[PDB]
Amino acid sequence: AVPFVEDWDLVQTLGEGAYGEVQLAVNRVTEEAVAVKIVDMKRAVDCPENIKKEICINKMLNHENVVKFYGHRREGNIQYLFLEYCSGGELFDRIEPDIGMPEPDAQRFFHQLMAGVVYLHGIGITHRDIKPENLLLDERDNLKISDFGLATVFRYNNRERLLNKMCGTLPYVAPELLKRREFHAEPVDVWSCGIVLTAMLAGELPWDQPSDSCQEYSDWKEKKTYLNPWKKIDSAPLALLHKILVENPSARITIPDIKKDRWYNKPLK
Ligand SMILES: COc1cc(OC)c(NC(=O)Nc2cnc(C#N)cn2)cc1Cl
Repeated sequence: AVPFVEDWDLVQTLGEGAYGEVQLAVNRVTEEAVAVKIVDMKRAVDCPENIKKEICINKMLNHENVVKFYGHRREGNIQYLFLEYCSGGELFDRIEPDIGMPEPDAQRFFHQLMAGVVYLHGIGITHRDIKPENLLLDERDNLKISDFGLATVFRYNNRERLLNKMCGTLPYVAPELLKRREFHAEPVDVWSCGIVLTAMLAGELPWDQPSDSCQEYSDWKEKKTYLNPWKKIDSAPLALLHKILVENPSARITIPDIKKDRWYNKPLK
Protein backbone atom coordinates (compact mmCIF):
# COMPACT_ATOMS: atom_id res chain seq x y z
CA ALA A 1 0.00 0.00 0.00
CA VAL A 2 1.41 3.37 -1.03
CA PRO A 3 2.35 5.28 2.18
CA PHE A 4 0.71 8.60 3.13
CA VAL A 5 -2.07 8.32 0.50
CA GLU A 6 -4.88 9.02 2.98
CA ASP A 7 -3.70 12.48 3.98
CA TRP A 8 -5.50 15.42 2.41
CA ASP A 9 -4.35 18.84 3.60
CA LEU A 10 -7.02 21.51 3.91
CA VAL A 11 -5.40 24.24 1.82
CA GLN A 12 -8.17 26.83 1.61
CA THR A 13 -11.52 27.51 3.27
CA LEU A 14 -13.79 27.40 0.18
CA GLY A 15 -17.12 28.20 1.83
CA GLU A 16 -18.28 29.37 5.28
CA GLY A 17 -22.06 29.59 5.77
CA ALA A 18 -25.16 28.34 7.59
CA TYR A 19 -23.87 24.85 6.89
CA GLY A 20 -20.37 24.57 8.29
CA GLU A 21 -16.97 25.09 6.71
CA VAL A 22 -15.84 23.84 3.30
CA GLN A 23 -12.09 23.37 2.88
CA LEU A 24 -10.13 22.70 -0.28
CA ALA A 25 -8.31 19.47 0.56
CA VAL A 26 -5.24 18.45 -1.43
CA ASN A 27 -3.77 14.96 -1.17
CA ARG A 28 -0.33 14.57 0.42
CA VAL A 29 0.94 11.97 -2.05
CA THR A 30 -1.13 12.43 -5.22
CA GLU A 31 -2.03 16.10 -4.79
CA GLU A 32 -5.54 15.36 -6.04
CA ALA A 33 -7.52 18.38 -4.87
CA VAL A 34 -10.95 17.92 -3.31
CA ALA A 35 -13.61 19.94 -1.54
CA VAL A 36 -14.29 19.03 2.06
CA LYS A 37 -17.50 20.02 3.79
CA ILE A 38 -17.19 19.99 7.56
CA VAL A 39 -20.75 19.64 8.82
CA ASP A 40 -21.34 20.01 12.56
CA MET A 41 -23.88 17.65 14.14
CA LYS A 42 -24.37 19.58 17.39
CA ARG A 43 -26.79 19.76 20.34
CA ALA A 44 -29.39 16.98 19.86
CA VAL A 45 -31.98 17.95 17.24
CA ASP A 46 -30.02 19.38 14.31
CA CYS A 47 -27.34 17.97 11.99
CA PRO A 48 -27.36 14.41 13.44
CA GLU A 49 -30.08 13.87 10.80
CA ASN A 50 -29.44 16.86 8.51
CA ILE A 51 -26.25 15.22 7.29
CA LYS A 52 -27.38 11.59 7.11
CA LYS A 53 -29.86 12.34 4.30
CA GLU A 54 -27.43 14.58 2.44
CA ILE A 55 -24.89 11.77 2.68
CA CYS A 56 -27.40 9.05 1.78
CA ILE A 57 -28.44 10.75 -1.46
CA ASN A 58 -24.87 11.65 -2.46
CA LYS A 59 -24.18 7.91 -2.35
CA MET A 60 -26.56 7.52 -5.32
CA LEU A 61 -25.76 10.47 -7.57
CA ASN A 62 -23.55 9.76 -10.55
CA HIS A 63 -23.66 12.31 -13.36
CA GLU A 64 -20.90 14.49 -14.86
CA ASN A 65 -23.16 17.48 -14.21
CA VAL A 66 -23.46 16.70 -10.52
CA VAL A 67 -20.73 17.19 -7.90
CA LYS A 68 -19.06 13.77 -7.53
CA PHE A 69 -19.11 12.19 -4.09
CA TYR A 70 -16.02 10.48 -2.74
CA GLY A 71 -16.78 9.51 0.84
CA HIS A 72 -17.36 10.67 4.41
CA ARG A 73 -15.87 10.30 7.89
CA ARG A 74 -17.80 10.40 11.18
CA GLU A 75 -15.44 11.73 13.84
CA GLY A 76 -17.44 12.28 17.00
CA ASN A 77 -19.46 15.38 16.12
CA ILE A 78 -17.38 16.44 13.10
CA GLN A 79 -18.58 14.92 9.83
CA TYR A 80 -16.30 15.40 6.79
CA LEU A 81 -17.75 14.97 3.31
CA PHE A 82 -15.49 14.24 0.37
CA LEU A 83 -16.94 15.95 -2.66
CA GLU A 84 -15.65 17.08 -6.05
CA TYR A 85 -13.45 20.15 -6.42
CA CYS A 86 -14.68 22.92 -8.70
CA SER A 87 -11.90 25.44 -9.38
CA GLY A 88 -14.38 27.09 -11.71
CA GLY A 89 -16.02 28.54 -8.64
CA GLU A 90 -19.68 29.44 -8.50
CA LEU A 91 -21.80 30.10 -11.60
CA PHE A 92 -23.04 32.92 -9.43
CA ASP A 93 -19.53 34.33 -9.63
CA ARG A 94 -19.87 34.51 -13.43
CA ILE A 95 -22.92 36.76 -13.65
CA GLU A 96 -22.02 40.41 -14.17
CA PRO A 97 -24.15 42.32 -11.66
CA ASP A 98 -27.09 43.75 -13.52
CA ILE A 99 -25.69 42.56 -16.90
CA GLY A 100 -25.44 38.78 -17.09
CA MET A 101 -23.10 37.01 -19.46
CA PRO A 102 -22.89 36.35 -23.23
CA GLU A 103 -26.10 34.66 -24.43
CA PRO A 104 -24.09 31.69 -25.77
CA ASP A 105 -22.63 30.84 -22.38
CA ALA A 106 -26.02 30.97 -20.69
CA GLN A 107 -27.27 28.41 -23.13
CA ARG A 108 -24.39 26.07 -22.46
CA PHE A 109 -24.80 26.38 -18.69
CA PHE A 110 -28.57 25.93 -19.05
CA HIS A 111 -28.02 22.67 -21.02
CA GLN A 112 -25.84 21.15 -18.30
CA LEU A 113 -28.23 22.33 -15.61
CA MET A 114 -30.99 20.61 -17.55
CA ALA A 115 -28.71 17.59 -17.92
CA GLY A 116 -28.17 17.15 -14.20
CA VAL A 117 -31.75 17.89 -13.23
CA VAL A 118 -33.01 15.39 -15.80
CA TYR A 119 -30.58 12.96 -14.22
CA LEU A 120 -31.44 13.79 -10.62
CA HIS A 121 -35.15 13.62 -11.44
CA GLY A 122 -34.50 10.44 -13.37
CA ILE A 123 -33.48 8.79 -10.09
CA GLY A 124 -36.45 10.37 -8.26
CA ILE A 125 -34.44 13.08 -6.44
CA THR A 126 -35.26 16.84 -6.27
CA HIS A 127 -32.55 19.37 -5.31
CA ARG A 128 -35.03 21.96 -3.93
CA ASP A 129 -32.49 24.79 -3.87
CA ILE A 130 -31.27 25.36 -7.40
CA LYS A 131 -29.55 28.77 -7.58
CA PRO A 132 -26.28 30.12 -8.99
CA GLU A 133 -24.43 29.60 -5.72
CA ASN A 134 -25.22 25.91 -5.99
CA LEU A 135 -24.24 25.51 -9.59
CA LEU A 136 -20.49 24.96 -9.52
CA LEU A 137 -17.98 25.08 -12.36
CA ASP A 138 -14.76 23.13 -12.82
CA GLU A 139 -11.62 23.50 -14.94
CA ARG A 140 -13.34 23.09 -18.34
CA ASP A 141 -16.21 25.34 -17.15
CA ASN A 142 -18.77 22.52 -16.88
CA LEU A 143 -21.84 23.08 -14.71
CA LYS A 144 -22.22 20.85 -11.61
CA ILE A 145 -25.27 20.70 -9.35
CA SER A 146 -24.02 20.80 -5.75
CA ASP A 147 -25.13 20.87 -2.12
CA PHE A 148 -27.84 18.30 -1.56
CA GLY A 149 -28.64 19.41 1.97
CA LEU A 150 -32.31 19.95 1.08
CA ALA A 151 -32.68 17.28 -1.59
CA THR A 152 -35.26 14.60 -0.92
CA VAL A 153 -36.58 11.69 -3.03
CA PHE A 154 -39.98 12.36 -4.55
CA ARG A 155 -40.26 9.03 -6.34
CA TYR A 156 -39.49 5.69 -4.69
CA ASN A 157 -40.67 2.32 -5.94
CA ASN A 158 -42.20 4.20 -8.79
CA ARG A 159 -44.61 6.26 -6.70
CA GLU A 160 -44.41 10.04 -6.79
CA ARG A 161 -44.77 11.78 -3.45
CA LEU A 162 -46.24 15.29 -3.37
CA LEU A 163 -44.38 17.68 -1.12
CA ASN A 164 -45.34 20.31 1.45
CA LYS A 165 -42.19 21.31 3.32
CA MET A 166 -41.32 24.86 2.31
CA CYS A 167 -37.60 24.95 1.82
CA GLY A 168 -35.23 26.62 -0.60
CA THR A 169 -34.64 30.30 -1.43
CA LEU A 170 -37.44 32.89 -1.70
CA PRO A 171 -36.49 34.52 -5.03
CA TYR A 172 -35.85 31.09 -6.58
CA VAL A 173 -38.74 29.15 -5.06
CA ALA A 174 -41.75 28.41 -7.28
CA PRO A 175 -45.16 30.10 -6.70
CA GLU A 176 -47.03 26.95 -5.67
CA LEU A 177 -44.77 26.38 -2.70
CA LEU A 178 -46.22 29.54 -1.10
CA LYS A 179 -49.84 29.12 -2.15
CA ARG A 180 -50.52 25.37 -2.10
CA ARG A 181 -50.39 22.86 0.73
CA GLU A 182 -49.07 20.05 -1.48
CA PHE A 183 -47.11 20.03 -4.73
CA HIS A 184 -45.15 18.05 -7.33
CA ALA A 185 -41.38 18.13 -6.73
CA GLU A 186 -40.18 18.36 -10.32
CA PRO A 187 -41.98 21.52 -11.52
CA VAL A 188 -40.57 23.37 -8.54
CA ASP A 189 -37.10 22.53 -9.82
CA VAL A 190 -37.73 23.69 -13.36
CA TRP A 191 -39.12 26.97 -12.10
CA SER A 192 -35.85 27.56 -10.23
CA CYS A 193 -33.85 26.62 -13.31
CA GLY A 194 -35.97 29.26 -15.02
CA ILE A 195 -35.19 31.86 -12.36
CA VAL A 196 -31.56 31.05 -13.09
CA LEU A 197 -31.92 31.51 -16.81
CA THR A 198 -33.12 35.06 -16.22
CA ALA A 199 -30.33 35.77 -13.78
CA MET A 200 -27.79 34.45 -16.26
CA LEU A 201 -29.34 36.64 -18.97
CA ALA A 202 -30.02 39.85 -17.00
CA GLY A 203 -27.69 39.79 -14.02
CA GLU A 204 -30.67 40.41 -11.78
CA LEU A 205 -33.58 38.62 -10.04
CA PRO A 206 -37.17 39.05 -11.21
CA TRP A 207 -38.61 39.44 -7.71
CA ASP A 208 -38.12 38.93 -3.98
CA GLN A 209 -40.71 36.14 -4.06
CA PRO A 210 -43.36 34.70 -6.44
CA SER A 211 -46.34 36.37 -4.77
CA ASP A 212 -48.98 38.86 -5.92
CA SER A 213 -47.78 41.23 -3.22
CA CYS A 214 -44.60 41.54 -5.27
CA GLN A 215 -44.60 44.33 -7.84
CA GLU A 216 -42.63 42.69 -10.62
CA TYR A 217 -44.06 39.21 -10.19
CA SER A 218 -47.42 40.78 -10.87
CA ASP A 219 -46.31 42.76 -13.91
CA TRP A 220 -44.87 39.51 -15.25
CA LYS A 221 -48.40 38.18 -15.04
CA GLU A 222 -49.48 41.40 -16.69
CA LYS A 223 -46.88 40.49 -19.33
CA LYS A 224 -45.17 43.83 -18.86
CA THR A 225 -41.94 42.59 -20.46
CA TYR A 226 -41.53 46.17 -21.67
CA LEU A 227 -38.42 48.06 -20.43
CA ASN A 228 -38.77 45.90 -17.27
CA PRO A 229 -36.15 43.27 -16.11
CA TRP A 230 -36.90 41.08 -19.14
CA LYS A 231 -36.13 43.94 -21.53
CA LYS A 232 -32.56 42.68 -21.38
CA ILE A 233 -33.58 39.21 -22.53
CA ASP A 234 -33.93 38.38 -26.19
CA SER A 235 -37.32 37.27 -27.49
CA ALA A 236 -36.11 33.71 -28.07
CA PRO A 237 -34.95 32.93 -24.55
CA LEU A 238 -37.75 35.21 -23.33
CA ALA A 239 -40.33 32.99 -25.03
CA LEU A 240 -38.93 30.06 -23.09
CA LEU A 241 -39.10 32.06 -19.85
CA HIS A 242 -42.75 32.68 -20.57
CA LYS A 243 -43.23 28.88 -20.57
CA ILE A 244 -41.27 28.01 -17.40
CA LEU A 245 -42.35 30.95 -15.26
CA VAL A 246 -45.92 29.78 -15.70
CA GLU A 247 -47.78 29.99 -12.39
CA ASN A 248 -50.09 27.02 -12.65
CA PRO A 249 -47.52 24.31 -11.96
CA SER A 250 -49.70 21.96 -14.01
CA ALA A 251 -49.49 24.19 -17.04
CA ARG A 252 -45.76 24.77 -16.69
CA ILE A 253 -43.34 23.44 -19.24
CA THR A 254 -41.50 20.24 -18.54
CA ILE A 255 -37.85 19.44 -18.94
CA PRO A 256 -38.73 17.24 -21.91
CA ASP A 257 -40.45 20.06 -23.77
CA ILE A 258 -37.67 22.49 -22.77
CA LYS A 259 -35.42 20.33 -24.92
CA LYS A 260 -37.94 20.86 -27.68
CA ASP A 261 -37.70 24.66 -27.17
CA ARG A 262 -36.49 26.85 -30.02
CA TRP A 263 -33.90 28.97 -28.22
CA TYR A 264 -32.76 25.89 -26.32
CA ASN A 265 -31.81 24.36 -29.66
CA LYS A 266 -30.69 27.46 -31.59
CA PRO A 267 -26.94 27.41 -32.50
CA LEU A 268 -24.32 29.47 -30.58
CA LYS A 269 -26.96 32.02 -29.74
C1 LIG B 1 -13.98 30.38 -3.90
O1 LIG B 1 -14.70 29.70 -4.94
C2 LIG B 1 -15.18 28.39 -4.66
C3 LIG B 1 -16.31 28.11 -3.79
C4 LIG B 1 -16.78 26.77 -3.52
O2 LIG B 1 -17.89 26.77 -2.64
C5 LIG B 1 -17.80 26.31 -1.30
C6 LIG B 1 -16.11 25.63 -4.15
N1 LIG B 1 -16.57 24.32 -3.88
C7 LIG B 1 -16.36 23.12 -4.58
O3 LIG B 1 -15.34 22.88 -5.22
N2 LIG B 1 -17.30 22.13 -4.46
C8 LIG B 1 -18.34 21.91 -3.57
C9 LIG B 1 -19.13 20.70 -3.64
N3 LIG B 1 -20.18 20.47 -2.76
C10 LIG B 1 -20.46 21.43 -1.79
C11 LIG B 1 -21.52 21.18 -0.91
N4 LIG B 1 -22.37 20.93 -0.15
C12 LIG B 1 -19.69 22.64 -1.70
N5 LIG B 1 -18.63 22.87 -2.59
C13 LIG B 1 -14.97 25.91 -5.03
C14 LIG B 1 -14.52 27.25 -5.27
CL1 LIG B 1 -13.15 27.46 -6.34
